[PDB]
Amino acid sequence: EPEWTYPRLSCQGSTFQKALLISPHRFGEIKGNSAPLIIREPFVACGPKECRHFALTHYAAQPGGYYNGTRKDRNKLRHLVSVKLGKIPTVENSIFHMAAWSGSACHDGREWTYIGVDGPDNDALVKIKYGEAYTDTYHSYAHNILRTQESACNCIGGDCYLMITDGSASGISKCRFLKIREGRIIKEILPTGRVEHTEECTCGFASNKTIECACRDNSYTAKRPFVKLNVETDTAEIRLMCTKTYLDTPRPDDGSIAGPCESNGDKWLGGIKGGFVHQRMASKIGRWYSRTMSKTNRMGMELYVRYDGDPWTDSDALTLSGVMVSIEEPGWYSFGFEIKDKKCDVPCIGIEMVHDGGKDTWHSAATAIYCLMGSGQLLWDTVTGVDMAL
Amino acid sequence: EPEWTYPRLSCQGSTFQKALLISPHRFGEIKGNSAPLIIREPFVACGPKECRHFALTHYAAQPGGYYNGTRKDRNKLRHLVSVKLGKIPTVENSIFHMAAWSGSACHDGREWTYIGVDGPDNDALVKIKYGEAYTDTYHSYAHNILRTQESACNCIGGDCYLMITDGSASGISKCRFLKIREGRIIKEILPTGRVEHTEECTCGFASNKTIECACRDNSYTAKRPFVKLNVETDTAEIRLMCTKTYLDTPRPDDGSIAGPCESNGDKWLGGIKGGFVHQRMASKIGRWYSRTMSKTNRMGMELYVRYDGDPWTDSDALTLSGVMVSIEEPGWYSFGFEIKDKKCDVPCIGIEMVHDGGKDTWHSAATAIYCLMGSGQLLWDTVTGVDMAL
Amino acid sequence: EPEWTYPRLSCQGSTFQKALLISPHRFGEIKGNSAPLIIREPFVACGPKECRHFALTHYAAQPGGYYNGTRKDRNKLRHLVSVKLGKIPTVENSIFHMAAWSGSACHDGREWTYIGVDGPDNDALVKIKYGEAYTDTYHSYAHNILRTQESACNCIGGDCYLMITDGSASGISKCRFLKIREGRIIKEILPTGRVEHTEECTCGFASNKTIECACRDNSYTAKRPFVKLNVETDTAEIRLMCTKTYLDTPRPDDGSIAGPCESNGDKWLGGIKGGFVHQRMASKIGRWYSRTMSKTNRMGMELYVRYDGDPWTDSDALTLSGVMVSIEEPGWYSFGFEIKDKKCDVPCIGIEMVHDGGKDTWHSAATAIYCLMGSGQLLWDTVTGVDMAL
Amino acid sequence: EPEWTYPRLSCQGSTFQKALLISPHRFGEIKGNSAPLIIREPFVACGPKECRHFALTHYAAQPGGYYNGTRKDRNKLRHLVSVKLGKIPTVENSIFHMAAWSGSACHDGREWTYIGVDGPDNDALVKIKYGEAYTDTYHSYAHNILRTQESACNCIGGDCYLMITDGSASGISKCRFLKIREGRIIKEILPTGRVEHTEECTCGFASNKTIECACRDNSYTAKRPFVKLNVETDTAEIRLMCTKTYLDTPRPDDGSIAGPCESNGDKWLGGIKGGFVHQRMASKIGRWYSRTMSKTNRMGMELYVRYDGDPWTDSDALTLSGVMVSIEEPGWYSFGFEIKDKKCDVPCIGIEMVHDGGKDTWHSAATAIYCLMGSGQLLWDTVTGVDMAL
Ligand SMILES: CC(=O)N[C@H]1[C@H]([C@H](O)[C@H](O)CO)O[C@H](P(=O)(O)O)C[C@@H]1O
Ligand SMILES: CC(=O)N[C@H]1[C@H]([C@H](O)[C@H](O)CO)O[C@H](P(=O)(O)O)C[C@@H]1O
Ligand SMILES: CC(=O)N[C@H]1[C@H]([C@H](O)[C@H](O)CO)O[C@H](P(=O)(O)O)C[C@@H]1O
Ligand SMILES: CC(=O)N[C@H]1[C@H]([C@H](O)[C@H](O)CO)O[C@H](P(=O)(O)O)C[C@@H]1O
Ligand SMILES: *[C@@H]1O[C@H](CO)[C@@H](O)[C@H](O)[C@H]1NC(C)=O
Ligand SMILES: *[C@@H]1O[C@H](CO)[C@@H](O)[C@H](O)[C@H]1NC(C)=O
Ligand SMILES: *[C@@H]1O[C@H](CO)[C@@H](O)[C@H](O)[C@H]1NC(C)=O
Ligand SMILES: *[C@@H]1O[C@H](CO)[C@@H](O)[C@H](O)[C@H]1NC(C)=O
Ligand SMILES: [Ca+2]
Ligand SMILES: [Ca+2]
Ligand SMILES: [Ca+2]
Ligand SMILES: [Ca+2]
Ligand SMILES: [Ca+2]
Repeated sequence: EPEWTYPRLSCQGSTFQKALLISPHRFGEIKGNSAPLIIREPFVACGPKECRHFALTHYAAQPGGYYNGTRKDRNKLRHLVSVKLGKIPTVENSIFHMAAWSGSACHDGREWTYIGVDGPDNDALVKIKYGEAYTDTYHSYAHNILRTQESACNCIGGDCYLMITDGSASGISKCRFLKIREGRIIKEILPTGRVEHTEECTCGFASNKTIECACRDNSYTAKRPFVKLNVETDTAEIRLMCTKTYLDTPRPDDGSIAGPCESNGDKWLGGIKGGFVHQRMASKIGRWYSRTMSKTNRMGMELYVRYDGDPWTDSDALTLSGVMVSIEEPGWYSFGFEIKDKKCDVPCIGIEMVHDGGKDTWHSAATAIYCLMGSGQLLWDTVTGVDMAL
Repeated sequence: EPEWTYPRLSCQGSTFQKALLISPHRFGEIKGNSAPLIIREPFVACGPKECRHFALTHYAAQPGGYYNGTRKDRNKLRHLVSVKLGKIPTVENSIFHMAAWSGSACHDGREWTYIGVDGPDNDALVKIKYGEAYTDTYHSYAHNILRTQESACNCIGGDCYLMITDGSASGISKCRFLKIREGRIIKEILPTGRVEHTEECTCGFASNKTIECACRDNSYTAKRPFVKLNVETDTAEIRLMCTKTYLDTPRPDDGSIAGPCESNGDKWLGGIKGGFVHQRMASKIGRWYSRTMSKTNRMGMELYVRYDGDPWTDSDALTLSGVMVSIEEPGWYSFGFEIKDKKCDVPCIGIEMVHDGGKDTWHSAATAIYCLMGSGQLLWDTVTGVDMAL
Repeated sequence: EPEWTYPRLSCQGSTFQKALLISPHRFGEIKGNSAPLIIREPFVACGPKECRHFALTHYAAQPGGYYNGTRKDRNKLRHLVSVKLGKIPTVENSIFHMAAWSGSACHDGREWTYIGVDGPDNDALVKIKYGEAYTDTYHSYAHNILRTQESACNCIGGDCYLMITDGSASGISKCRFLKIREGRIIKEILPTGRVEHTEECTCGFASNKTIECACRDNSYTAKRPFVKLNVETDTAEIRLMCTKTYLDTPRPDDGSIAGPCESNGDKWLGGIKGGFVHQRMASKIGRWYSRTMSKTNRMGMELYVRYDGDPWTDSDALTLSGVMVSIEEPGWYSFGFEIKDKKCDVPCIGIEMVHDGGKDTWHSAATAIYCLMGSGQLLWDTVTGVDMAL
Repeated sequence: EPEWTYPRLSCQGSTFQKALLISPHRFGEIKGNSAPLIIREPFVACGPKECRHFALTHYAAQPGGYYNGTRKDRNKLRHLVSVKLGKIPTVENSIFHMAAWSGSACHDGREWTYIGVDGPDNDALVKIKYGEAYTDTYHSYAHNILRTQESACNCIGGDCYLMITDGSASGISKCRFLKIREGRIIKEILPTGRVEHTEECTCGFASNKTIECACRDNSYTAKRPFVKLNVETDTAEIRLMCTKTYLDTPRPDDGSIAGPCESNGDKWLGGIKGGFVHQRMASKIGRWYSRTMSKTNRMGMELYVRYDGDPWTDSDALTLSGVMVSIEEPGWYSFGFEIKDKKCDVPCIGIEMVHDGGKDTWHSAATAIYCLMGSGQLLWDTVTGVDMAL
């Protein structure tokens, strides 16, 4: 049998560089002959010998006739789909995994675990598939839109950790973590700390004993909730990030939130899922983050890094590393993932570039990928090249 | 060599939940650039490492110009086709197995067995393919439209059991079972009991010694014929189901048929293939069924369960478990199948949702899948999302 | 390494039955969204674990704009292409093997051998590819359109035999056979007997020591040239078939050619490649043939069988076995091939059904397949279902 | 683990012959239903069991709406893509490897190495991918459009050699060679000799100790720079080819450049990447080259051969071997590659046939392949068959 997967030391590098752009709508012209799927919330998850590009589709293509409702978030048509990283997600190239309006996926070194949530809002359901089999489900506990990550889950030794949350977008949404093995929930983990609102966590391995996540708090602050989950004891604690470099959107000027680390500041109602990925060295730990260039709008995307320290307590500003997407371009959700190289892991940040043209036309997205490679400074940005009027 | 397949104990679960929807016609708009095939009578059959989604196509696509005749059942163009479960059955994604206007398929743990019937009505022919080779055939015995299951066949130890029938849709159609091994018929089985009319059986393993099937009687009753085939002796007996919860369509009010179990009641001419799948426990046996919400029309689909007892004699009503498809939606054929998980089998029910718009336009279908997963109550229904006018 | 392939005994059966229809032009409507390739001269060749459907394309699709010249036979655009048997040969599904306006292919149990002829008419060239590598070539010897089989080549123990010919369509075209091993010509074989005109041979194994072929004589007779190639000595002899059942098209009434077996009769200028496949039994040898229903036109196709005897000397009429294609349908080239089953070989006959609508529109073909299966009589015919005006 | 790859002796042959034509735009008609990608700079690279056809796409298809800018060379949309040799490079068939406006790729016998350059002109970046992982990068040293080969890199024992260059198209562009192993740069090689301008080298193994390349000098001569890289010492020297048969375009009459081998002659500003491939014999060494038929324009393509001698010093004219593409047809870039046969290597020359119709329409290319096969003389030329107005 294939051995289980474990996080390794990251590959040598000191900078991220532009790697790949998946812009399916460059082939959606009325005049063309292609069938790109209408998606949102894309992410990437890799196994030992291949990366898959997942997304939640509206079960419709461009060109097409089912544009009405593609801006709506939850419905009975949404499905979690995927293609091998590098292929254009078309009607024919995609595989439909399950019905879901919220998802996640990960590989334990032996098989794929697909997570998808659906069901009525007041009683949603987390469904789990292992390979080709439907294995387990989890019920809503706050009866207000149970939902999950929108990024990869994290496995170690055959145990995969996943964040789920339930609650009001504008109130309390206390999250929990699920310990899954071979498609079945073996443990339920209730976190400690600042818990009032945690959603859309982007998690990763900081080491073999700790999983860290940068999340979204949709109602109380522009500071991102940060999770430390001890895999050894299966205990999690959450505290807000202390950096002057607020990573949520919308947000106020940097360092404008006065008070100790724990101070929420103004509500700044709303948020965005943020990119976060680890760079593990024998001695150091690099934490890479991404945020929109606009404090108010989903445009642009900047890279930031920060070595060592403690996110829960360091107030210091993060170090700008580069502009991945300019303000003229869409900068929506971002996520982190790692590519498995021969003897080391490669950290990457993916970016969702949504083509928004209103409620009267289609609504979909491109996915730009940036990975740690070589040294130097980040050289080039990403554009989608799509004219929504074609 | 790979070992043969045997039924195992079902996976832990106490409820079915919405799993997947294959709606190819969401990409058939005149405006689109896709080629979904025109099909009917879909089913699913799984091997140890993959499920295939089979159907009988009219060898035509939407958009297209061969809509005339797609409502006709038998012709010289129909073919048995398949895609891996999860892929949209398009012109290019499908594999054409053989010419057939009635089919079945199953995997013995080593190879695929494709069954397809064609030939003139008065002298049809059951043809058998094993992998890439045409291996055997079976002739018509009643000379009135020989036909088969329209669902998976069942294998154990390399022996696959298949139901075939021959006879008048409005009269006697006595069925037989064929014992096949490696593509060749090794035995012919003539059942005992109530035999006047049995067709379109949905069979499954109740254990390693018994195969049970819920069938359709098209001319004498709204009660479904139920088969018990002893794999050990190769003997089969048939008796009608005694439940007050009549599973055929059309049908009369529940429990309206007076008399002992054997009473047919009024003719209620016509029928529908029904879903039926087993849930095997160490001590118990769960029997899951599906039927249309309308007593008269092919709309809606309800799930029902019943633990233990004897179908041939228990008059008790089945226990409603959920609405998989509302009355506003099409509820046509349904079938059962099982997904092979690492150490247990997963029972599922598939539903054919036909887009019927008359004899002047195309006629095709979506396939909704529900599988046993987790506990609780069934949460959400399925809709096709197709506007036949696009 | 995989062992080499050898002919085995055929599988049990006493009749051919309709198996499969590949009609790509059912998806070529102006209104559709497909891309079937424009082809002619299709054939099938099988390895141990898969059959491939080959053809010579005009490097154009329907719908499209390169219909002018698709009725022309040789040009610089033609290519030998293939798909796995069962897939529709589309622009994307096909693999382009090499430039050729005449082809052949076969598998030795380890790898594929692709044969393709191209080059100017007065100095054509047989090119040989083994797997992904171009291995050998053969020059024109009569400088008048060197060409090959248009059906599978035959391998035994790693040695593959192929018929090539050169000469005037209306005069002498003496054929030769090439002994190839691992992509390179190891021997050249010059046949004895009646050699004035042999082309488009359909060859097969009658046993482990003899390869027999039914060929076409385009200028001197309506009787088909018949080859007996002794694999042991690498010697070939050719004599005309003596049957009253003339297998070429055009042809005169049956048994109308007076004189001994060797008499050519009237010229009946022209011909057609004919189907021919062996049924090997421990004691007997069945020879199956196919010919058009019309003596003058390429419409319809009949099956015939003949057990034992000697084709070179038996004048007896062949035994009609069935109508595979009615006179209302196109009956062009036919070929034979064998499917490898677990422990026996399955003989099949393929039929080219060309959609001819003149020099002003596209010109392409469907492929119908009939294989030996079960017993009884041949039940059903094949139709293409294509309306050339769509 | 699979053993590393090493150059072997070439397969027996004495001539090149027409092998294959990949003309994706034969399926790009407004009327068609296909999606060929818009590309330029195609090349081929083979592993032990498969060849891949690479190219730099403009991330647009025909028919489509993104033709403006497809004649521009560098931008943020270009990507290195590939298909298995033989498949039409369509939107769905292609795999997108990375963002790059200049590329190269090669296989070491265990894995694929993808090279792609992008970034701003004054600070471009060579990025390296090994399999699915981004492994290394290389910075610009002359800050004037760092770029690479546009043909396969060359591996031996797990070490792959690649040419990169930097500098003014109209001035000095001193090249360097990178020694890469498993995706990471292990050595940097600075060549000796005539170094003022070397770009777009077409390299190959002349033996296990020497890699030779025919390159382009865009500003000082119509004579091609020729590299001899000793793999044993990792030292490279460059000198101009001495042949009277000038291989660049534009160029003056043959032998019109007076003076010793080293004389540049007139500037003849501009160039073209040229085909070059080795034919290794136990005693001899054949060097095959290709050049446009027109001295001034990119039309036509001729083959030339030359056995033994020393390119740096032999003034003798090369021996014309054939016309692969006539003057009526486009003859743009050409490259060499080798197919791995069972026990020998097969040398081939690929040709880029660009469909140029101005800056107001699409700009893309066909790829014709010629390989060493059999003996005799080169028989047939290649045409694209594309009408740019459809
Ligand atoms: C399960 C779900 O509905 N997720 C949706 C979330 C959700 O509103 C917030 O997490 C608050 O709970 O909103 C985002 P957006 O509009 O901010 O892009 C789109 C998601 O599809
Ligand atoms: C072989 C065949 O013809 N099967 C057809 C059956 C058949 O009429 C009944 O089983 C009675 O024999 O009807 C159904 P339906 O119209 O009820 O959906 C469609 C099937 O294609
Ligand atoms: C190599 C070649 O040209 N083959 C062609 C042959 C050829 O004329 C005859 O064999 C006489 O040599 O004709 C047939 P058809 O028109 O009879 O269908 C079409 C083939 O493409
Ligand atoms: C990296 C790059 O820009 N390469 C381009 C080169 C380049 O100008 C010359 O090598 C001079 O440096 O030109 C060619 P062309 O127009 O001659 O076909 C097209 C290439 O895309
Ligand atoms: C995690 O543990 C495994 C051994 O159990 C080891 O091979 C791997 O390198 C460890 N990861 C880190 C970051 O040390
Ligand atoms: C059927 O028999 C096999 C052993 O022959 C066993 O492994 C399997 O679990 C049995 N099935 C059931 C339901 O007991
Ligand atoms: C041909 O020879 C091989 C052994 O060399 C044998 O297995 C095969 O059955 C033979 N074929 C026939 C028709 O006897
Ligand atoms: C290169 O070296 C390997 C052994 O290291 C050998 O097998 C191969 O044939 C050599 N190549 C040539 C051209 O001699
Ligand atoms: Ca917020
Ligand atoms: Ca396709
Ligand atoms: Ca009934
Ligand atoms: Ca003739
Ligand atoms: Ca020059």
